[PDB]
Amino acid sequence: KPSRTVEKHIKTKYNLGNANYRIQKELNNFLKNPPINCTIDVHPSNIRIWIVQYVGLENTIYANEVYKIKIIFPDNYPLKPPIVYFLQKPPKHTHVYSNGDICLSVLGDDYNPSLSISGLILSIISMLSSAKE
Repeated sequence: KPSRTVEKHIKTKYNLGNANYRIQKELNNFLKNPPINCTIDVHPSNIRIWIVQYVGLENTIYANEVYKIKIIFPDNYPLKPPIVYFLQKPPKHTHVYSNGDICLSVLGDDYNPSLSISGLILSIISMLSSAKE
């Protein structure tokens, strides 16, 4: 269970039925099972906002190029998927756009409440590993 931990929202007790609860549960799993080459940091005073930083896998056309992926958990998460996309300076990839949007079924038409954030992000990481450009 890598990743250490900067500041804890892990402490705060969230109502055993609210959206934050599930989000907190998702954070802990993220710290315990980090997607390869990613680190994390959540907004202080707002557990709904996360920013993951992914350092390109050496064995890929993205080797050593640091990229950031923001995650916004809406009001009705996990019923409504989390809003996920790359931040300032997206990676030039087939399914990634200038604004950072990500064309991935999982983030929209194939998403279901049970998907894990660490998993969404890991899916994104493997998407980056493929082809050239």
